[PDB]
Amino acid sequence: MNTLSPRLRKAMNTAAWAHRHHVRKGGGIPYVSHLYSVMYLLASVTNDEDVLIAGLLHDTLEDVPEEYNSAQLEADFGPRVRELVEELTKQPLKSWKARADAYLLHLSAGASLEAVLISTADKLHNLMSILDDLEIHGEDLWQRFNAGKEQQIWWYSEVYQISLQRLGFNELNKQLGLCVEKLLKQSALEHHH
Amino acid sequence: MNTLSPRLRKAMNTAAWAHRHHVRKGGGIPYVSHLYSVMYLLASVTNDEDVLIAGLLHDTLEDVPEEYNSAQLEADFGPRVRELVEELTKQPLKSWKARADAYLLHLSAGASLEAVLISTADKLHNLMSILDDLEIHGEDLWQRFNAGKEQQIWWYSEVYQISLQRLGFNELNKQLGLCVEKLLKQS
Ligand SMILES: [Mg+2]
Ligand SMILES: [Mg+2]
Repeated sequence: MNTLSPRLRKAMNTAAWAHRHHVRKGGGIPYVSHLYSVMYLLASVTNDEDVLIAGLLHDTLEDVPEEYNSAQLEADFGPRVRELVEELTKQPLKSWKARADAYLLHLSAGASLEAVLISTADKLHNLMSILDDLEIHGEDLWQRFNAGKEQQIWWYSEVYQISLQRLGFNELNKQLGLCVEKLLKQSALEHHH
Repeated sequence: MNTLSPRLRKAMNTAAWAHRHHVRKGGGIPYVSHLYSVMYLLASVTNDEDVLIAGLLHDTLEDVPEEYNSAQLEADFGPRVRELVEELTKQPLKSWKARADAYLLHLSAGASLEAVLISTADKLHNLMSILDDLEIHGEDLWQRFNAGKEQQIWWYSEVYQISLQRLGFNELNKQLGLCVEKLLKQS
């Protein structure tokens, strides 16, 4: 497990700071809970501090660029961390499915193995959170999201297949696959009613 | 290394929410950065989920009890996690040295080994943060705290020695000792 170095402490502080008034969609839980969960998941599978730092700051440029920009990111953590975070950026397309399609194509060919790993921890924590919220809110939960039940099932299963083809059976892929099969039992439970 | 279970995810969310308007002394960094750092340090030394959960929520009752109280804590995470967090309660004394003295006496005899471990991760992250700020701001930083340089050196070295006598050597103890020697070389 990586030690909490001054550079890793600085990244924890920066992620909490940049996302200080950022809250997760659907509730009042501060967004940093997701960023540290992603870092914690990555810590179990990598010893590369740049990967833990890019996991902490992967959403800064897309969600809070007014608080923390790419020049700030590079001056604080170097160009490899900036490159890592910038590989996960979306194509500026109107359509959700056109953005998802391009991200998936990049993940299968183009994205580095480190960017695929960060993306796997990110999607795994997002699916873990959806599963938690399904137990609380049921089938009514899909309203707070930009893509419905069948689009979500497609998204997570495609991310899982691509992640498994690129990285193999690591701890994040063993867990993401388990989550995908749980999401399918929840769609089965919805239809069973 | 513990898996991110639904109960551990709930504790991460609860710690971030309860401390959403809580900031670390001296700046604008949200306090959850410290709570998460303490949990991360504990994860390297324990597989007891109650200890990781008490590390995440150790400051809720003392710093933000209006957001999260002991009944909420027990209903969400059980009475063992509540007991763990309540062992790390600092007595309400007007003197800093009277508050420190009582905490140290409890840590050496009374506190459970799990509470001693949480306290070690907490003090280690606090000293890591002070050392980081000393490299940035220099000697003028000693004015910022409620206890001066010599009182801080006493505090961290006493916590380190008590922690060693109770737990033996562990990764947290070791790192805390390294931090205490850094604090001394800069004096
Ligand atoms: Mg994310
Ligand atoms: Mg503390």
